[PDB]
Amino acid sequence: MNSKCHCVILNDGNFIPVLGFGTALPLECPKSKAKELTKIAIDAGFHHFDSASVYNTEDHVGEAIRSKIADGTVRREDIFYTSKVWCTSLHPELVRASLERSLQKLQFDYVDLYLIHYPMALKPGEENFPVDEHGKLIFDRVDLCATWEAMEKCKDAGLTKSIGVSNFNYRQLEMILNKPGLKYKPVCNQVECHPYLNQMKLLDFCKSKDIVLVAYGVLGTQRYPPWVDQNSPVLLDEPVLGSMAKKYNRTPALIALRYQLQRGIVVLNTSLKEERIKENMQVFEFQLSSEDMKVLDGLNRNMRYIPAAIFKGHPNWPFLDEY
Ligand SMILES: NC(=O)c1ccc[n+]([C@@H]2O[C@H](COP(=O)([O-])OP(=O)(O)OC[C@H]3O[C@@H](n4cnc5c(N)ncnc54)[C@H](OP(=O)(O)O)[C@@H]3O)[C@@H](O)[C@H]2O)c1
Ligand SMILES: CC[C@H](c1ccc(O)cc1)[C@@H](CC)c1ccc(O)cc1
Repeated sequence: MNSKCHCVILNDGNFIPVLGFGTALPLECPKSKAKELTKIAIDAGFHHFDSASVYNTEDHVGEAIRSKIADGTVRREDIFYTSKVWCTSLHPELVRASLERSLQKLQFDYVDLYLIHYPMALKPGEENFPVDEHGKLIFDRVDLCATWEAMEKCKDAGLTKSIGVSNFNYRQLEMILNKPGLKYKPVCNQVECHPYLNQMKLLDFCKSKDIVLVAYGVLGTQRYPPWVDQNSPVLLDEPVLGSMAKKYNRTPALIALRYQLQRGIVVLNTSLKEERIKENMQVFEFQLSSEDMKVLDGLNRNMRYIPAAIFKGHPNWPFLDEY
């Protein structure tokens, strides 16, 4: 990666881009819609792309990236691609198999970043959401420190450049950091973060340990009806964001994106609309003042759009602890 990019530096020396395009879809979409969106996102100037085994969009995004290489738009070296091991493959002996399957889907030699998607394990098998006859998920038990050693060996094997974690709390990060024989710290903790749920304490902690916070739900989430209470307020309808957008001559979404960049957060975003995808690149164009930043800090109301309620009975459920 060209050190010239709008990047930050991870604690293992590698460059990220601070703005990433997410490749989880709305549930009505054909997975193949990810190819079209990725090509557009490239053309608009995105070079960091967030995915997961579980989105089922990896083959499609990889194909988009390969055509943009074929036709001279990008090089592999200038793309930052993220995948995530899902809850069904957290067992140490299952982690590397899952990475190698993703690499086969993508026709890639390596991913740039590989995350534990949740600190919670589920029953192994091809089905991602194994449930019982009452419609409840079948939990499993894992040693997360041993999952982590397997993540480490994936990095030593050159299958991923970097490793870290997602949807971990303070205590779960601490478990990894204090682990005997620890070879590599996690480079990041990927978590939900916006105006409404600003993660100040989790963020402060991550920085003290050289861990980059990567934010999803930056624009209030895609509101996936399985996962998002449809009575939650719509973030972008917040009157404070509309009035600030008017002040800066920019949009509510652009205000929410910029707020996070100035806090040292790496931001993800998804849109289905080409014009919104170009619009979001305008985040590098303006500065929010120190006092407007404080005004946005004031929106914090502990509104969690994605509490992963179906996992609520799990011993390792991350969202009970204060942070
Ligand atoms: N690690 C995890 O657990 C996790 C969980 C959820 C998501 N993610 C990742 O985060 C990515 C982002 O997804 P998200 O669900 O969190 O959504 P988000 O980025 O908060 O986006 C929410 C909504 O913003 C709208 N939007 C985008 N640009 C806009 C603009 N300029 N003006 C007005 N509206 C705009 C989009 O609607 P339109 O399509 O109609 O424009 C979209 O539905 C995913 O693709 C995925 O990579 C990770
Ligand atoms: C992120 C979007 C996704 C999801 C992913 C991770 C989560 O912690 C919650 C929800 C939902 C459920 C799989 C989804 C839908 C379509 C898609 O292509 C990807 C993810």
